[PDB]
Amino acid sequence: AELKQEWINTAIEALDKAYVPYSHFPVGACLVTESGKIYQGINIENASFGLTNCAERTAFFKAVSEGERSFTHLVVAGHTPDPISPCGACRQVMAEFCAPDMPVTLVGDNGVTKATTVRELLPYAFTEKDL
Amino acid sequence: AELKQEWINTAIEALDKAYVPYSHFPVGACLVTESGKIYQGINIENASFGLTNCAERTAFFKAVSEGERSFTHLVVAGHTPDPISPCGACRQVMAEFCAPDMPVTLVGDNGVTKATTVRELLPYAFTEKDL
Amino acid sequence: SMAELKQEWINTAIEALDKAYVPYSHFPVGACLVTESGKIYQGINIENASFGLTNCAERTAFFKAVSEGERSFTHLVVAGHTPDPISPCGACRQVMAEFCAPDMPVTLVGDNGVTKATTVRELLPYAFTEKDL
Amino acid sequence: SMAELKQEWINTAIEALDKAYVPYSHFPVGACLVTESGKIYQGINIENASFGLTNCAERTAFFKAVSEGERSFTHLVVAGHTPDPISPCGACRQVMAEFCAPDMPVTLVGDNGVTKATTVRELLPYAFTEKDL
Ligand SMILES: [Zn+2]
Ligand SMILES: [Zn+2]
Ligand SMILES: [Zn+2]
Ligand SMILES: [Zn+2]
Repeated sequence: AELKQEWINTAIEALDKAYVPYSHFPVGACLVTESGKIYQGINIENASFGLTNCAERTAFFKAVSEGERSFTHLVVAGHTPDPISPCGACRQVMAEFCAPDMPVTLVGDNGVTKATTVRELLPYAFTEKDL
Repeated sequence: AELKQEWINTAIEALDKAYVPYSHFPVGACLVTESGKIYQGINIENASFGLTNCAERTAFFKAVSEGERSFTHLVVAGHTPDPISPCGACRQVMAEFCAPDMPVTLVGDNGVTKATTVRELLPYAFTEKDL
Repeated sequence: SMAELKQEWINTAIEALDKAYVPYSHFPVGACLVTESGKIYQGINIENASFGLTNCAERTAFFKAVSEGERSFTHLVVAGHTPDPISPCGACRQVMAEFCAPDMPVTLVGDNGVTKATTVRELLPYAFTEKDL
Repeated sequence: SMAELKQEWINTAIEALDKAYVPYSHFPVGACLVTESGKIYQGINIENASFGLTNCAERTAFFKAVSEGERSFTHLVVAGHTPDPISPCGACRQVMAEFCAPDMPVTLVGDNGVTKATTVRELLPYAFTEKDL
């Protein structure tokens, strides 16, 4: 799968921009469209923890608000010894908007990475089929 | 894996008790503790859709509020032609409280079932390790 | 008396502080939701390693009650280890508006016996409802 | 004038109604969040097949703005296709309290030009804050 350095940079650079005054645990994201346009995400906490929003979802909400519907890659980065794991809530938003086989790159500290896909992160994904 | 009919019944019976005035899409859950005690869950919607709570999480919140910390099975049921899929948010709550290999049974209409586990529904799960 | 019952509901909400699952914030919140039939449901906040999946004590109480078929609520008590009475967050206030009458009383509790009397409508003015869906 | 700028923010929030991702409720909500520097951020509600993962228009606007480093907000407009001015839900009100001054004005819009003037404090009285964490 294609992986551009600007996408890695976008997700890592977001770590310094996250709004995490309660966890001090920043997460950054780079969501790529078919046209090559990049959307950066950060996690954004709330004094009521349950209203916290993840970096991956921030990037999707940005892109989707600008009318983007065709996504080709997602990079997620953390200050973690192994590649950062997206939480299950984010995996469900990725399934809403991405193809099962759309590539995902997970990044940690000191250059560690893990290559995966939407389907491998959320197998047997719930969809709108039966609503 | 052990599977008792009362657990299937508990999840299916919950379908008639769900609070789903907006989707009319009921989901039911049966969460089993080590002691054999059963906790039933229903999905519970809100006029602001984002405040909706899933049946699986309702069962965990019930059990955890009573001090339960040892879970041995989860059944989830829907009025669906294939076994109901837990959403990614629920999968993340299951990972908070359950062993990776704890069995999960998914049920649909006309007796269709799917046997899986917490780890298979949420691979490479995010944990508190690096907070 | 209504004041004596309210003291027992306050005690239930305060006991919930010891039951909370808050390994990340270490900030417990307790709730006591009271039904028309006299049954009480105790709530705790329940955190998740992914903070956004945390559930508040008030919502835990409502989800417990609603899962048992309760639809008629008469009082809600919320307690924290706070110098002033604890404030319910906006998300909880929206779940209260889903299930409770606007004039339902809510009692907020802090440390050393401090309390504040309010209602669902006072906590969430001009509340969003299902009317236009 | 402040009233003329507010009309343009209202227009931005109303245009967002056409941009919303609401394939389940078919109930669009639009937002226009205004910064101290004059920059605006448009929000839409964005639903999910699992309803609980839906994000409101107001929060979409805040998450867009905060991700670009914005921390100083001067106005928020929220619009719906509603006969009375649309009400922000409690969850959105709590995110507004995280980032906005209590006296920040909020303009609520409905169909046929109906508006309601309020503030963050009026929408979320006795707001929960970080003070005790
Ligand atoms: Zn996440
Ligand atoms: Zn779920
Ligand atoms: Zn709350
Ligand atoms: Zn909202």
